[PDB]
Amino acid sequence: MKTVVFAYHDMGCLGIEALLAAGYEISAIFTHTDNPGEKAFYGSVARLAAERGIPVYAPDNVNHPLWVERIAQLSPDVIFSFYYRHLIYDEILQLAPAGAFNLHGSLLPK
Amino acid sequence: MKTVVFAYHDMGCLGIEALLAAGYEISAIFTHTDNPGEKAFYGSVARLAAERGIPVYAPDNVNHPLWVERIAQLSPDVIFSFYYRHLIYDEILQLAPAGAFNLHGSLLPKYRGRAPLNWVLVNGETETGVTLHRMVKRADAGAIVAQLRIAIAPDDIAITLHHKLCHAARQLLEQTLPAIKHGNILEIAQRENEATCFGRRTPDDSFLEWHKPASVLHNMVRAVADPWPGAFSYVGNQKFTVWSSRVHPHASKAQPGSVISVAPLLIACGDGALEIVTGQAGDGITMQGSQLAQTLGLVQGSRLNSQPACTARRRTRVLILGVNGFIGNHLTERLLREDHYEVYGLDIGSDAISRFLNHPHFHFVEGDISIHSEWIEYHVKKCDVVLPLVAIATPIEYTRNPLRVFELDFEENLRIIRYCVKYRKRIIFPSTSEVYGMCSDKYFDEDHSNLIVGPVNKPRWIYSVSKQLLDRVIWAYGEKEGLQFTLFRPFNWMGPRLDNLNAARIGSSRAITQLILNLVEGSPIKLIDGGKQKRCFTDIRDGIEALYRIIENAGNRCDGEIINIGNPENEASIEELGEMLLASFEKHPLRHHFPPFAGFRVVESSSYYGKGYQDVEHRKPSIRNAHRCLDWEPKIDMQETIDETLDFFLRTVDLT
Repeated sequence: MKTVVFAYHDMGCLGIEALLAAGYEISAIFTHTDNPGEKAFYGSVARLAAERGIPVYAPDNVNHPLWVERIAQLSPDVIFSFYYRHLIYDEILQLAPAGAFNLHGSLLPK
Repeated sequence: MKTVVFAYHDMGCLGIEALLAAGYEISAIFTHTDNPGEKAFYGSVARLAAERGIPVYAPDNVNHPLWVERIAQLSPDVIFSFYYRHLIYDEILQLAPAGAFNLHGSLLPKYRGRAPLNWVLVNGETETGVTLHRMVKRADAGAIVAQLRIAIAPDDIAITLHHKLCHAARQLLEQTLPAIKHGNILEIAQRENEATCFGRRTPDDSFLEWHKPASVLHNMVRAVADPWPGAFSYVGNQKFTVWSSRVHPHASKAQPGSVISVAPLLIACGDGALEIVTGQAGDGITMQGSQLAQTLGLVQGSRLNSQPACTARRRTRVLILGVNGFIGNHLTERLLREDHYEVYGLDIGSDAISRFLNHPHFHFVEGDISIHSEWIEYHVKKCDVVLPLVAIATPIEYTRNPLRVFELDFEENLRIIRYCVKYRKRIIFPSTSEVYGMCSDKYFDEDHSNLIVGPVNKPRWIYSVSKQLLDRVIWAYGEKEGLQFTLFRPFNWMGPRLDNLNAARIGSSRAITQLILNLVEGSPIKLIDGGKQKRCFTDIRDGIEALYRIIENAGNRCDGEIINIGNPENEASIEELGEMLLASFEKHPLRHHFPPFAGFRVVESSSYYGKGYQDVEHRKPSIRNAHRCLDWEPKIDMQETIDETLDFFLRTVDLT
């Protein structure tokens, strides 16, 4: 179905591939800005999105109101986030009718 | 089998793994320091060595005598070179009784040199492989021990072909290492007839010429794909990179350069049409082809320039701060007549450049470097390259007035150098062969040989030290302010235009001029210090062709380097006198000139004159310009040099 996926790292590509095999209509992907160099030990979801032809977007600052209205007009039904380092507040939380899920890799709340 | 390994990259890692699997007792591995900015898609040889416990080092220059001594103390048996980015000379290769074997990534002798993978992808080959070969002085010219071949599919990209080359290398090494260990070595001679040597490649080659075939452009894109820098294309004044494309049917009814569709993005070519599947613009992320087209803004009909027009290179400007002299008036010949080049000159006369004064692109201004500092300062800001060929080399000025070898040689050149760091220009500073002084090292190396001078009380060493500290200031400026420079050392550049000075004044820069003087006024051949010393000269044409492509920086190969432009060969002690009569066999006059008698002064005792003259003509290394950059081997001969200098000198004298 119509889904918006915030993707990064290797598991982002893994989830994109899994949903594409499943048959999820990925509306758009929001991707982190590439640092000049920290360590190139992982693939980029942007490469996979470009190869598959499905659109990918990389806003410099996700807090800009215009991008918020763009996300609103895209009308995502379900949002899947895989290690998104940008800041999401309650302003965005009320424009997602079904909510979003974040993947944390430790024994919560520790 | 105590072996020495020069390894780097995935090939180096797999070579170390295979050597340890076979059972070689590796003494030590030499690797390179981590690249400042790149992609870490390959294994580390240093880490592998640390885990295996074999000592590892990363010398800046492994050809230094100290490192050769260390390797010799390591007692080598065989040397293995697995993807070493530097070059190793016979100094090290002779310490291995079994020899040195290099692992190249091409089907030798095809595709010699550097980056075989990218090059074979550019030309779209479908069958390459890895090859182990012996190491001789000519790089990549050793007998093929083993040679595997693998095929290239059209879907193969840089990383996939890299993996295939690595796997082929492993398979080749598994069936070859025991053979070398037990002494079974097969020698298949390289055919020079089918040898093509492709040099180093730079991102500048990644430009996508739209007039080229679509298939060729596709090979260009796939050659430098991820994780290489990538294709290079321009829309207006905006750079964008093609990461993935495919060829379309040649059938079209549109003009070359017209985009036919943006969704999906598809550009046209001379024959065929490239379709950009995946691309990236400037410094960002890779978007869809349609997304890339929308972001760039080009639509159906818009044409893109294959290269940003920099006004046809605008005729790179050369500011020579001495032209009427010897090197200046020959370099001016080289870059005025041949090639386009715009040259500005400044000397105290126009005697030697009278044939260029009315040339379209030669701007001569008379003046001195002491009174016309404003002119120089203005013309370092306008020009592109600077060559300060002002010389004070006369020993008379060394001995009589050493306060002029400083206020004009050191202080003025220092001012000129600081004009090139203030305006961010490129300076090609002429160093001298006198910086070595009385060094005794056989070959006067640029980066290994030491510089020896006499004590302070001798005022004749102030020129060697003044011009030696100027090279240490240019080097310091090129590391803290990124000054782009090159230091060339001409040893014995001689040719027709050298000097007259009314019989060389008192004898300053005598060399051959006094001998030519003897051959006219019936004078005997004097033998100073017995004539035992040998001298090695260099044709001015050789030096000029070597100095021409110092200005013509090919791929910015040797910037911030030192190049000794001389002939280590072409020695002449008695053969100097040999070709005097026989070389002069094409004389048209055949009249008078009174052939001088061969004067003989074999008396060795010259203690009244005093020891300490020091042979002015000593060997050059000619190694940083012979192959490493400038690809310059002194070809000429010993014959035409004299056979033309003597003729020109005789023609210039009216005599009767």
